[PDB]
Amino acid sequence: MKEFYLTVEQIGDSIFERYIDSNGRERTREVEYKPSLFAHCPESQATKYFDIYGKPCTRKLFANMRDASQWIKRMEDIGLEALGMDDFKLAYLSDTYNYEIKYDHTKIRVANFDIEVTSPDGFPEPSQAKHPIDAITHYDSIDDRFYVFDLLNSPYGNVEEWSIEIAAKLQEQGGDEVPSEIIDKIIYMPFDNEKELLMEYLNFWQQKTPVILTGWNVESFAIPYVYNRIKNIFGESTAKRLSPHRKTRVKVIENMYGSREIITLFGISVLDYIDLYKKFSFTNQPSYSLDYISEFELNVGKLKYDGPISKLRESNHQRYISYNIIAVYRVLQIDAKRQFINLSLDMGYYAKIQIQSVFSPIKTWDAIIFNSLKEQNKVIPQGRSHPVQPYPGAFVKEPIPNRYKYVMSFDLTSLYPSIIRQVNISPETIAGTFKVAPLHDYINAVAERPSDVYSCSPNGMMYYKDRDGVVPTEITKVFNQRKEHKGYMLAAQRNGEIIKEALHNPNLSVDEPLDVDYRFDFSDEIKEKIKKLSAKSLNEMLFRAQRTEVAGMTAQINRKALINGLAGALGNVWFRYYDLRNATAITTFGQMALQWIERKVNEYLNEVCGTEGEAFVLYGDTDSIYVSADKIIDKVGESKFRDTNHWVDFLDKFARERMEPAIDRGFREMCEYMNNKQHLMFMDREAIAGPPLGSKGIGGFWTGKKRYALNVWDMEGTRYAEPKLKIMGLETQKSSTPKAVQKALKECIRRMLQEGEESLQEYFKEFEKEFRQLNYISIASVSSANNIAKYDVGGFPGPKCPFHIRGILTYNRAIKGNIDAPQVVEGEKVYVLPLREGNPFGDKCIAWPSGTEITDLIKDDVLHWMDYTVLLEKTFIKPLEGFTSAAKLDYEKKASLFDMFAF
DNA sequence: TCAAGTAAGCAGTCCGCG
DNA sequence: GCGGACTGCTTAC
Ligand SMILES: O=c1ccn([C@H]2C[C@H](O)[C@@H](COP(=O)(O)NP(=O)(O)OP(=O)(O)O)O2)c(=O)[nH]1
Ligand SMILES: [Mg+2]
Repeated sequence: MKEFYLTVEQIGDSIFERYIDSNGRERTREVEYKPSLFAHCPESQATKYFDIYGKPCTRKLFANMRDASQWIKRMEDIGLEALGMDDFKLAYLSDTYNYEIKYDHTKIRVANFDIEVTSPDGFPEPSQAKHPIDAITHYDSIDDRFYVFDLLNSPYGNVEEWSIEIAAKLQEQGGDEVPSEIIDKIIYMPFDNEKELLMEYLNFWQQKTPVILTGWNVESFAIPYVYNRIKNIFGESTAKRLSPHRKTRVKVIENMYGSREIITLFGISVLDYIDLYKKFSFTNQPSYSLDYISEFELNVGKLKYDGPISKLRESNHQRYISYNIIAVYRVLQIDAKRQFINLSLDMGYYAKIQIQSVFSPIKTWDAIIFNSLKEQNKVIPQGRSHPVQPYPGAFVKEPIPNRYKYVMSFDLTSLYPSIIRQVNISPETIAGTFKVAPLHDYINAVAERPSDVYSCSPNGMMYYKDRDGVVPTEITKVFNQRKEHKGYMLAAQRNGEIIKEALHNPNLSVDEPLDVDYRFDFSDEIKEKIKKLSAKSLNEMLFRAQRTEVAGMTAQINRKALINGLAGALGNVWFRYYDLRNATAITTFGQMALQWIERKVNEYLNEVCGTEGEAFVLYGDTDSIYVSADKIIDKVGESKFRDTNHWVDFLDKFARERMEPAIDRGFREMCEYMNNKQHLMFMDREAIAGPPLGSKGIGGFWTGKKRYALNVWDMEGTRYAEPKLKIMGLETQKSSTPKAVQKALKECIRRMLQEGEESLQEYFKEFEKEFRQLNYISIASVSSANNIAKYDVGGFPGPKCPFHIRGILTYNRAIKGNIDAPQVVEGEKVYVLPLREGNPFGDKCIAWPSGTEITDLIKDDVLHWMDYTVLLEKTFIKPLEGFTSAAKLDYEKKASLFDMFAF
């Protein structure tokens, strides 16, 4: 096999690399790497190295990396550009792995761990590490074993050994219900004291040194706690054994309103799963506790236990350890589903960066572009300092608030990357400028043609057409990967609907799920076999199809995020290729494209309908248009359709055979108008939406920009067994909206779109009557909480104090002096409830840490004083009033009337 | 919330609006 | 009480 790196670091004048050799073995080496950098030189000087603008460069080879860094400094002193890759380890990787890396994940040691620390005086701060570590569970991917380190003797209590027998039993049997599939994979090690525990953990770490290190909050808690605890007990040299190169650094991470410390372990790649999740999941969660996320992702129940965690070890050490084990397994289960580790490895090895650099789109693209240019003996420019400047973005059309019965949407394929490719936007392809007219003039095709030589954007930029720029070339490669995975995702989605249909008529039999590849549309043979399967087998197949879809989603959406990130990086001052000319060339072209095609679609439909000056495009945002299809349906007459699926087929055919060819013609003309390099504006049908045939449903509505709902029957070729609500921006979609309120508002919307006004009125009446019975957590609002201190004046709200912050201050006064009460954490999220006048808390609201039950110290009083009236008005009625007013209907029945008497 | 971008909505404070 | 100037937070894209 070809070799591949595991980790790389620069330590002084040495590169330290861990790698897998040609025989599949892990090895480590220290290389006295001599870096090269470049300076411009005279033409009369024969060279093979040229900068991206074709200017000749001389290569300077340095005796060592320190000399190279010093030369860069002196070049700044002189006032001359120092060209080349200044991050020497990336240059090292480029030289050492000068080929497309094929990695073998089975050879990479991925460690997943979690620790427990009993603390009787509040949250145990990792920077102090003053309490014993009393449990560590460490899963190793190569061994496929959970290694459990259990402290039996501590100043906070001496306990008996954990029992694997009781751990396996059902909770109804008094057990901990540790999943049976991992019971045989646990290796349990009890310790008589903490020094022995930690010395053994370090010896173990030396034998099985993680390459990828993950877990939940490991970067902010577990890692620094272990490091600092060992440092406190044994000293610095021992703690540094956590690094394979015995090198660590305290890293200060700054944010707008403060900073925190982490520990960098040279030679390890830490990928904290909470951060992988936040980056790759495309969720915004009301809480990021492992229990909350596990429930959301896996539908597992939260780990139950009596009393506070600070007393759990002494009261129930059995459960304490079992829950530490389960915590590690939960992260493994989330990854089995989401596959974020796989994704990180793919991206990291593709770019040739430290794996943890996947968190930085700028570092990722810097490396991809550097490797691409290096292959042509080209030399990258030096990064420069730029002042931050705002610049313009996408166009969003103002919709007329209203119901919209039949709607068809269209959207451009990966817009910004396609614009980069079409126009040929790149640092080195800038050809010049042209005198710009008002955007309106280009949209209406009355401005004079920008250029008859170069490819243009309506921001005034021109680009070469003789050769692709490095940005277009490299963005295309990642786009093509994204396209492949999106294909698998959609097939799995379509396959899912096939199974859902079959689940309506399952066979009464005992059988097994079919062995199929869900990434490809089911063949006729498979479909025939599916109709003869039991419900048990069908549901298992559905689960597998959905997991396949999720894997496809992870792979496709995050590759799209990467290429969108390149477009955005052009507008970030820290990017080597930062250039507002290029950033704005993309966004401005996007604004034109959207409004150009709005005009073309309107013109086309006015022609087909024999109307004039009517607006068929009701809305658009960035790269999508929404088209009213009422008139199209009406030309046939709703009476001629057999069922809902019949008119859906009709619209699907109309979009593909009539509208899309017209759309293509429009964009081809725009391409010629801008003299672009390649036509890549590909816009096809996305959604088909409308009410169920014969119903009083309204189909859809808009309240304003970025706020709408549609009853969708077909989404990009996936025909749904049951209609699916597409709701964007509305309160149902916001993590700040109470859980039970999201549910209720969604049902109100469903009834509006599918059933009509009377159905909505019936549901509203019921919810209003019963909502006071809802669990307090399900009706609490949620908010991030920043700058708590700023608004704290003697424990009371200062001027302009935000409502959620006021709630936190109320909470803080209520638990004052209690060292065991949960503390609100600056920057994290809280639940918020309004309080009735005259309450003992002394203010109109209270807030506590999100994802948790409010402390028993005050719970009863909070429950007693909750202001249900205010809660309902703010979170439910106000938003519903917005939906219904926009849709021109009433959630409460109006005077009959027509009572007229009895009945 | 360390880590590519902009557009734009709603809640809430403060306070004018004769 | 509504709504502009402002902050804070959250979406869509
Ligand atoms: O996080 C984002 C999202 C979108 N955008 C821009 C770029 C993107 O091309 C455009 C449209 O975004 P979408 O992801 O909604 N769709 P896109 O057209 O990029 O891909 P596709 O439609 O093929 O899924 O908005 C960003 O810059 N950052
Ligand atoms: Mg698109």
